[PDB]
Amino acid sequence: GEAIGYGYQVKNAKVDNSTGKSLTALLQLIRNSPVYGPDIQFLSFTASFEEDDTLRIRITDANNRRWEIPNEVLPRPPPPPPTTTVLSHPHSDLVFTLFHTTPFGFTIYRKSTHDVLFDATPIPSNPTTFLIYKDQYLQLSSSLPAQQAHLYGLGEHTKPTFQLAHNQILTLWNADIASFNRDLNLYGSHPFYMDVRSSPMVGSTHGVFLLNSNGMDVEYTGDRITYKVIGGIIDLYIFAGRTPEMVLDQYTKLIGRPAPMPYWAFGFHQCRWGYRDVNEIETVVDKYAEARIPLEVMWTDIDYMDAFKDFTLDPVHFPLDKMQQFVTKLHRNGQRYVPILDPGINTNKSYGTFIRGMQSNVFIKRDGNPYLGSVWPGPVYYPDFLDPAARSFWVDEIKRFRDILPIDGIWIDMNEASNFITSAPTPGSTLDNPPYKINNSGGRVPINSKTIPATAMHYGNVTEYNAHNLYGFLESQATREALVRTSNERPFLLSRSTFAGSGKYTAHWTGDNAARWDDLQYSIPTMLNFGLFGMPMIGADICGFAESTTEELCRRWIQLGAFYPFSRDHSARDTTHQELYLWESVAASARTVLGLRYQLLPYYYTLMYDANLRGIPIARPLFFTFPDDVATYGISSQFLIGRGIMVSPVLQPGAVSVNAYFPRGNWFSLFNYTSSVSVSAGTYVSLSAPPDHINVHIHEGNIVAMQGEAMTTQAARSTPFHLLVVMSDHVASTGELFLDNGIEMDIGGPGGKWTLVRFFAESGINNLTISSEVVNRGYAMSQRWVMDKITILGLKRRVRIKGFVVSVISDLRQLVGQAFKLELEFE
Ligand SMILES: C[C@H]1O[C@H](O[C@H]2[C@H](O)[C@@H](O)[C@@H](O[C@H]3[C@H](O)[C@@H](O)[C@@H](O[C@H]4[C@H](O)[C@@H](O)[C@@H](O)O[C@@H]4CO)O[C@@H]3CO)O[C@@H]2CO)[C@H](O)[C@@H](O)[C@@H]1N[C@H]1C=C(CO)[C@@H](O)[C@H](O)[C@H]1O
Ligand SMILES: *[C@@H]1O[C@H](CO)[C@@H](O[C@@H]2O[C@H](CO)[C@@H](O)[C@H](O)[C@H]2NC(C)=O)[C@H](O[C@@H]2O[C@@H](C)[C@@H](O)[C@@H](O)[C@@H]2O)[C@H]1NC(C)=O
Ligand SMILES: *[C@@H]1O[C@H](CO)[C@@H](O[C@@H]2O[C@H](CO)[C@@H](O)[C@H](O)[C@H]2NC(C)=O)[C@H](O[C@@H]2O[C@@H](C)[C@@H](O)[C@@H](O)[C@@H]2O)[C@H]1NC(C)=O
Repeated sequence: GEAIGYGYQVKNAKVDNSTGKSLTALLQLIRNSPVYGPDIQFLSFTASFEEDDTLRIRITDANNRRWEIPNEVLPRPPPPPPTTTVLSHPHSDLVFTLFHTTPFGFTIYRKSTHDVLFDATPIPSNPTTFLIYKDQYLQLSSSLPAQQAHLYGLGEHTKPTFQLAHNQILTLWNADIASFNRDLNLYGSHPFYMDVRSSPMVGSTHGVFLLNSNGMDVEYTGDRITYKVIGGIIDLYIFAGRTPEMVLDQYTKLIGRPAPMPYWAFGFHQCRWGYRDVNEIETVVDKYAEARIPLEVMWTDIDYMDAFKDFTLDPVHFPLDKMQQFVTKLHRNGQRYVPILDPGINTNKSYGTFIRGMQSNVFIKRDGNPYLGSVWPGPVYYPDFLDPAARSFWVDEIKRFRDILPIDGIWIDMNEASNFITSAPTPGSTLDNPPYKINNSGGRVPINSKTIPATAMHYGNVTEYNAHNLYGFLESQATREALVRTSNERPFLLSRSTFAGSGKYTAHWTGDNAARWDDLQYSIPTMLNFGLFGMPMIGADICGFAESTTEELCRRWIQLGAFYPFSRDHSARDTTHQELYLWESVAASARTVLGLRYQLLPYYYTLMYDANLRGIPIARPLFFTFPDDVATYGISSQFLIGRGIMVSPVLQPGAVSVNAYFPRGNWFSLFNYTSSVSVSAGTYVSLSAPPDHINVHIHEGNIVAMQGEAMTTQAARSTPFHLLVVMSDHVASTGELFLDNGIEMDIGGPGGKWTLVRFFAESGINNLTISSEVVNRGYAMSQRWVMDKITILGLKRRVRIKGFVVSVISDLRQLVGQAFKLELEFE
């Protein structure tokens, strides 16, 4: 009945000289244990500053290379070449200390406040606190200040709170498990957390990322967090912050900046599993138009395929000629089309894709032969997306399909990879039967369950055991590559399975949620989480994927979902239909809220630009704007779009009001500028929320450029700009507008076919000035964009050109590309 492990001692350690300081230590195992398998006797330990704001701690086997995420998959700077050894840099707020105890320890603290960020000092009689390092069990633990540390992240899991609750285990093992299930490991793995400290120095935030693709359990008990990882190495990154936005900037610098999205992807999307034929999807499109509900993109689920085979069309229900006609008509109406692809290729002798796949040997193998799964068409082989040959095959299959049927984007699903059967384990393999069982599906379920077995092999003799969590991520890279090679437009793809870095390639949606009030709320923490994960294009299936929706739930869901960065109504086939036009109350709400969303299109687009530039999420937690307000840390039912717009949805059946938190200051309803909330300090306010209404407020100190409502994003972009200026007594109001053609591949690139406008507004005693600065005037000028109206909120006196009131300045006819300074006088 042994102890789990006995820990390590420092045998030597030095800080290098004359270079960007790094520390190298050699660690020797104290004593062996049989628990969880063979202990690595010698460890190479390094701490180094890859940037002034980013500390990297890398623990490897001193005597053997171990699995690491390939640099080609996630490119990053290479590794560097009692008694304590201390590492610190003059311009870094991070200080690293190696404790030569028995067993050894290490900490990282803030120079500026002495707050301990990460504390891996062992409690010597408590092996659960030790660094343990076995071939299939790595243990790394940090103490935390229970009440000061507020943690977020470690996806993908459905949770009723955004801030991680104390006393839980979060399992990371990509699995086809429905997101309507709380707690369970879902489709993606993001071993990142944000840690917002309420003191010392309120709002002081850092990030912690373990760059490891193996299955893991992360145990969080409030005063401790422990990683239990079944392979690979410890490659840990600490991001200094100190604001939450800085942390995401630092994190996305490492894992990849969010891919831009095309302008059209912010329009409304409609999909259903079960659409019967071309006539039905044409009918859906028509009825959206007839209801005057904006619809941008029509999607087809696996119904369109011939017997669920990728790259085919059902000759009876979705014939090529009628589908070609249908897509052409979409395109003539300013609309777009996105079909689904699964990764498994049906083992069918008449099937061209299968033939070319076999000819190029593109499939993942087990025991020397292609691994046989079961998915929608039955038997399948899975392309090895780690194999360059398979990626070329994928590009080719997509090019062939695109040649016959125009598409505007791709939805990649089932890519955990999902398998409908579980294969028998390889006798004697500790990969198929690992010594430590992670909490797969909340029941310590074997990792091979409903996926590709761990003993399957990939390109370069890589085991599925090691590469499993990378599959969806790899398919996303290959698919974005295929789209970029077959069209010069900025591509759009949506992926189910993801890993840290996936945001550089793809949007994500929350997966198989349910038509439940619980899931309506769950969409908010998941939306916020994916922003932290560097995947700002996130949304949930509006009205619920699984189970039949109700009129009321669907009405409250479109109200909320109209503000997701990715807004799509999708549903399972064994449920009632849930297109937005089916109920009048839903249709009316849809027009109102999609109306406002569409007016906000230039704003969403600008946020998408900021996200690609800095990693800052489009939909962000309140504490991103108000990190000094501790009350916002625990909020899980409100969120911001950009800096100053707050969405506060009703999330309860039968409710006609919502208790919503308002940070200090003046907030104005975007649906009625006369309606406002003014609070001298942050507090809950019981907002009226009639059946047809959702609360959406803008804070003082912000300026938002809007365009008009329209049925398509193209038509919306042809309308005048109206500037909404919300004055603050305390600060000048500012805002930003990024403009390009909506589809440029290199957003904000040196070609300069874009413009960036900054808006400013400041009150004097007797006057008010509103002005803009323009980058690349000639370009914006060439696009004829006109700002015709400015609405001024936040003041108690009316204003004119040479309780709160609203002032509107009309008929300006101002070119957006020409900087202006507008001077106003108080009445
Ligand atoms: C459409 C959908 O179909 C598959 O998923 C189904 C699944 O086959 C159903 O059996 C059902 O599974 C639930 C199960 O009923 C529920 O009890 C729960 O099981 C828990 C269990 O409760 C708990 O005790 C513990 O044991 O863990 C279990 C889970 O591990 O949860 C199950 C699901 O995890 O519902 C799901 C979801 O409907 C298939 O696997 C899905 O991928 C598939 N969805 C895909 C397919 C599409 C068609 O192309 C798309 O339309 C869709 O967007 C895409 O996500
Ligand atoms: C190989 O491709 C065939 C042609 O697409 C598949 O047959 C088709 O399956 C449909 C059910 O999804 C069925 O409605 C079609 O009538 C049928 N077409 C023909 C020409 O037979 C075939 O699918 C298998 O066979 C059918 C009869 C069903 O039993 C499916 O469940 C089977 O998977 C494909 N073969 C395989 C092994 O997938
Ligand atoms: C926008 O919000 C305003 C603030 O609640 C509404 O004004 C209010 O209207 C009430 C009558 O419905 C009235 O008792 C309140 O005193 C009044 N409050 C203020 C500050 O004016 C406004 O409601 C009206 O809109 C239409 C329906 C007309 O009745 C106008 O006279 C009001 O401005 C809200 N606007 C809309 C369009 O709902």
